[PDB]
Amino acid sequence: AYKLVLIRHGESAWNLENRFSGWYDADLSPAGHEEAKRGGQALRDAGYEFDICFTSVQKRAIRTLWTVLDAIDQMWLPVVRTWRLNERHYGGLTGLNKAETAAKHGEAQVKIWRRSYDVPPPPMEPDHPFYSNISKDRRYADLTEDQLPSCESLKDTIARALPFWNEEIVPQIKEGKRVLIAAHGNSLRGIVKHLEGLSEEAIMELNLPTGIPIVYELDKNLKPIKPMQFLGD
Amino acid sequence: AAYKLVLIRHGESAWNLENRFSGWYDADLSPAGHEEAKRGGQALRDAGYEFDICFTSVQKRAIRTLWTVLDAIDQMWLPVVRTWRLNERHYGGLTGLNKAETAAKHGEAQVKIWRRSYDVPPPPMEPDHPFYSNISKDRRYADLTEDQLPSCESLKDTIARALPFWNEEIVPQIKEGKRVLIAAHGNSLRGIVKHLEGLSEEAIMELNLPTGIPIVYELDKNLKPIKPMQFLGDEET
Ligand SMILES: O=C(O)c1c(O)cc(-c2ccc(Cl)cc2)cc1NS(=O)(=O)c1ccc(-c2ccccc2)cc1
Ligand SMILES: [Cl-]
Repeated sequence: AYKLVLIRHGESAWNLENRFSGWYDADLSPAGHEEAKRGGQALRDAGYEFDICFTSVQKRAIRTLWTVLDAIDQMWLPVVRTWRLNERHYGGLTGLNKAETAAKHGEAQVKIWRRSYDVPPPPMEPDHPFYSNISKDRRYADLTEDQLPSCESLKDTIARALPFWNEEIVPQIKEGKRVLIAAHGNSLRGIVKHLEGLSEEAIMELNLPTGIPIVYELDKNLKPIKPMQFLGD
Repeated sequence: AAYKLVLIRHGESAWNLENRFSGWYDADLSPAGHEEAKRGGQALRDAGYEFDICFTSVQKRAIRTLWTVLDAIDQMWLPVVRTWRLNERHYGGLTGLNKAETAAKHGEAQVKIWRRSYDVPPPPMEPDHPFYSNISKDRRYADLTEDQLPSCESLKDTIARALPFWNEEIVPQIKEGKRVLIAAHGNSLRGIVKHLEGLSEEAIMELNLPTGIPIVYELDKNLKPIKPMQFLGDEET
């Protein structure tokens, strides 16, 4: 019986989590930091212990993981950062609010995007204020032309998340290490989907809470032995 | 030059405030030590430094210094490797005692010997020591061979267990082109500085590295310093 914990970062700055933050490396707001502190406290109260930590390369996630580790006094744990856990890449929508998206592209198209699993938003073009910021960012310089996305469908995000899960995270769990994952809504979606074998429509319907420990209890083949349980009051 | 290496030594801890012996006790920074790290990182920033990998102990005063630096420079994404081999020197049974308690229990002679010596360890930390479970039983050294877990350390011991990590794990990455940043402790950094500079036991013991100040090394292809360490920061500091 293995124990796996997910945490999803809370609010980022400038209201960006309602502006398709995506691959833009927004920091937490003071609120989102607070949220992460609460998740840490929860974990501390419950006496949890971990042996390895996995996170994305985006600082809203990393800073949540740091807050948690501090709260529970395991700042000495090994930490592995992978872009494969990055937030979904929203391409040209990244930065816009709901109204600006509708203005730019129309409510029919937005609805189609909001409802599709396989259909990407329009790519981030050079005239986008985040194009160089993200695509020429030092931290992705090792990614081949095909790996570095200009935009992703939920299918795409999950596709590039799972290979890291399988190849890195699964081995450690099998070796009995107690994993903690701090990441973002859509990458955690992909993990959960492969876990609970959910349908496309089902996963699009799932919306994981922020800054809250999500506890999974697993059997010897990594299937959950019961539904996901949360942590707090 | 070919390569660039940067070290940083963490600053004031909670127990420095109490002037207790920390060693492998996992004390946090004081507010002032944290602020120090913020200044170290603001310096690194102003200079424009970039890194590819970072190294540090498994003691939170190093780790938090590292974190603070990475925040100030906007490289929180970097890979980070933690190792006990970078830990502060283990002070054995002196752990938790302050200057007064050390002197009262051991006398001027003994403490002077321990201070001015390179390979005389302090007393072992025995199982009845108030911090023995706290440290020796801490689950973070579980993968340690019985011969690796010190009860106490000379400065020699400390360097002896530090240098294996340097040689085997940091050197490769430097020669790979990876700009390294090391966040650790006075004595482990002493070991690294000693190797880099070929210093005598005398000179190394006389050397006292500043806290929270980036220490830069410019290195040729053989990891030989090409000039004396530099301190980063505004003119005064
Ligand atoms: O320079 C000094 O360190 C010193 C000294 O040489 C002599 C006296 C002294 C005067 C009067 C009386 Cl009655 C008793 C002792 C006090 C001193 N300072 S100390 O803070 O206590 C201290 C002593 C030893 C270590 C030490 C331990 C283990 C490994 C390495 C270093 C660290 C701090
Ligand atoms: Cl880290």
